[PDB]
Amino acid sequence: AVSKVYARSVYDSRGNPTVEVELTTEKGVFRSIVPSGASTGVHEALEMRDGDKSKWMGKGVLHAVKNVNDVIAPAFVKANIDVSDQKAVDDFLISLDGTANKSKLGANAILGVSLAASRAAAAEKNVPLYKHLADLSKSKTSPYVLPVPFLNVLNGGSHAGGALALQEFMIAPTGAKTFAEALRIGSEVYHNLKSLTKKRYGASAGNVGDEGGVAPNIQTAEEALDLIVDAIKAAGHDGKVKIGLDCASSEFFKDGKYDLDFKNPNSDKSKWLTGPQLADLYHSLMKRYPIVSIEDPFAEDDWEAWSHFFKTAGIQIVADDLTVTNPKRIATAIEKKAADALLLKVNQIGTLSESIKAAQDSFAAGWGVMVSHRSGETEDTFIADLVVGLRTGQIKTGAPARSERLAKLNQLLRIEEELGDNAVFAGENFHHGDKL
Amino acid sequence: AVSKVYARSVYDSRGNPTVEVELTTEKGVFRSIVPSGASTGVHEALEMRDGDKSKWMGKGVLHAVKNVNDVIAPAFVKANIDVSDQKAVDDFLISLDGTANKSKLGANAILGVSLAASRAAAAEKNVPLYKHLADLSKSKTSPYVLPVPFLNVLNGGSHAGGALALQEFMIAPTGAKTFAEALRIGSEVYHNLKSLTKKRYGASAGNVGDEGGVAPNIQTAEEALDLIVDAIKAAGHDGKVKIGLDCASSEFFKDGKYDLDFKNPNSDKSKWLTGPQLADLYHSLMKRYPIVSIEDPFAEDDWEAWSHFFKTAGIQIVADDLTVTNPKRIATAIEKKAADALLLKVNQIGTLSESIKAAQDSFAAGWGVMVSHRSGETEDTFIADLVVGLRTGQIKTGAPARSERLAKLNQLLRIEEELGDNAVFAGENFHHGDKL
Ligand SMILES: [Mn+2]
Ligand SMILES: [Mn+2]
Ligand SMILES: [Mn+2]
Ligand SMILES: [Mn+2]
Repeated sequence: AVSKVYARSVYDSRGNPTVEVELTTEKGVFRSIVPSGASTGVHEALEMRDGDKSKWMGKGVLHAVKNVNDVIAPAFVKANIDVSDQKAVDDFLISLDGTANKSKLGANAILGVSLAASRAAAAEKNVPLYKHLADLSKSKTSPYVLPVPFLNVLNGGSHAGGALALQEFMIAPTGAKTFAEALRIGSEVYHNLKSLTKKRYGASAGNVGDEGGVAPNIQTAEEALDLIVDAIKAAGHDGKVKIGLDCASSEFFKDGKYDLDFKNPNSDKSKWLTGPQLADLYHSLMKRYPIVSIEDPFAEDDWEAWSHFFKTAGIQIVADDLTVTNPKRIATAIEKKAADALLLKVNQIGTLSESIKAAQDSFAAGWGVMVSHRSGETEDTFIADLVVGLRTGQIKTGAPARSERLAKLNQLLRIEEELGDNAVFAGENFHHGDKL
Repeated sequence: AVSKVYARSVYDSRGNPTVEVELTTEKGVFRSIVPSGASTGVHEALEMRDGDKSKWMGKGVLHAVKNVNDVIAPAFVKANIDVSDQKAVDDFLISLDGTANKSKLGANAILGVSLAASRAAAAEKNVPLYKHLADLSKSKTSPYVLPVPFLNVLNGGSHAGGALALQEFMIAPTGAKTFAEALRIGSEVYHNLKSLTKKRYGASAGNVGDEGGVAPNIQTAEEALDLIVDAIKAAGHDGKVKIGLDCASSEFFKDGKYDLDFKNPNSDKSKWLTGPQLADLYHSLMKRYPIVSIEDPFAEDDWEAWSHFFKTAGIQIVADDLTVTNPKRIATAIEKKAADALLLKVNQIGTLSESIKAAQDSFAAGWGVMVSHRSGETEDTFIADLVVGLRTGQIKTGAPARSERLAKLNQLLRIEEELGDNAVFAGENFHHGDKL
């Protein structure tokens, strides 16, 4: 029986405020901290920030904390909602807000109460959290699937200062036989990556971006993929570790063309490339490197380049800014056959039922779901139980560095050991880990 | 009644393995993750690592996890120790090890069980953790003291690539009236610091070191302190925020001289300085900047430079590598009047009673105690309850970035709000927050 929903302001991996909600019931206090940070797409639940420039640079969430305390709680206490019924909870929160992108109370005020309730529901059913989330989404639980972690090792977009235009370079130990082995293989690769990084670029290049990867002054994509294969080669794991790229292409789409060299801004124009010319640079890279996932190859509204590259891509194609975890953008994405995996960011839709709901429609269309983090994360490991309950087989939770990252890798370590014989590692079936 | 002490290997802020111990009692499972990373001094409890170069670069702690599971637990279960009696616990762990620097079972195997037991003791007494730790050390609890956080904002030692030889540049909002205000003031300063950092040095300079600060290619100390006062000036908080330096001078002591320019290594020698010449460069800096704490001004065994600078320093002088949280090095440090504050790192002595014990002898000599983090931290917030139970008034827990950092700032937010009127903020009495 919820007796108190309360909220406070706390900080995120970037020293920026975020909302922390603790919900009380006859079994204790359950908490949740809302992730934050953006690259962000236009059709997503909206986050409420103070805007006062003389306090936290205008990013406090004091308001968002007021909506929780002042609006949601007294209302939520009086409803007498069964937290076990997550839809009841979320429908209640949506009802109270009444906008389509949650701009009334704020997607941060809403999410925090929506996730705290799922923890409380599990406390109460007496099953570990990943087990409830498995109940809520109706996933096989025979056995559970531990995911391949796509680890960010190197960054290059608006996030690094050389000419490199692709944003994230990720490694995936799909070759491993257990989660624990994938994580170990993954950090030996990373650690080597840093050493080579500091010899070649200088000690300055060893510093890390927000997600834990390094951001050396690299000039070409090839130049970056080569540093990662040397890093995989030196760690002694050639053939067991794969790559994944997040090109964040919306970033360099201009005039119907893609500028592989922005950051100028003496923008050479004639080297700019059409969907199809870029489609030829990705096939190049695909043949020379062990690339198995490409996230956002084309821009958020460039549907025909998506549909035309996917007809022959033969690899996993992820949509992040093209679908903004919006079930209405997912569905077009699906009728146009524009990709085959969705990046799910629960705070992009703002509620747990709506999240679980998107993965489900992505699954029924033959798609995969890479559960993912945000730029500004917290010590909350909610997404570890979530890639385990949805049984997706793959998770992007940063590099094996900065603990807002490792707080989730560590939780997958504990779940794996906990499940004993009841867990299989996705491995190479990362794509459809749900169908295993 | 402890019924099971068990351990597993988990990862640390740096992607390097560390020991996680969970202890069971009639009230649940209590856990602790051991911090790690070094700069490290010679007379301290020793950490046990595998040494196998084909696994985690030779840094696993599989062994350390075996000593816990295989040696400590079956022994610890059979003893039937009252966890409320922390000395009984720790004396038991010391007894089982029998070396002076814990090299028998490993200071990581020992610490993790020693801290998990204090959580369990508090569960059982039914008081929040900081309240127990206050019981164990006998500190006034009328009211409690929230600490001034020394935040790392800029790094320059073996940790950055320019000529700068001092290691840590820290800001301290002592001017604030609450903890929450100090943390906010602290992140607005930091965030400005990053902006100026990226204009002046390039986007590459915005990447962060291990503790969350930035490491720009800076050349002089002055050059660095000026960037921090411009950062304090722009954030709108001149006069409320102070500085602190960690010179890690052991790093550049060579032939009885200090090389302010190592990193050469065409080491100009003649510019090298004696204790007293360096004592004159710190007084310089002290008059031009709002410096209020200097950590390790001279090297770990250079006692006469310490004693001679402290007779006229007039600011807080912290010993980290000179005392290695060793009560026997503290005491000499005290008879020689070499400093006045101790950096306490619980894993440097390896047990909670021995830690609490060192702060106590530092306190009785008129000293202050800056409770501190390690280079490789985890999502464990144990040190937040500890600066609150010892009532020291000051804590070094990294910059307001990377959540292994913010996991502890966030916990001080929650304790502060929890204590209501029962907490005062150290502010400007950070030095002797214990005597307030
Ligand atoms: Mn983001
Ligand atoms: Mn993306
Ligand atoms: Mn260290
Ligand atoms: Mn130091």
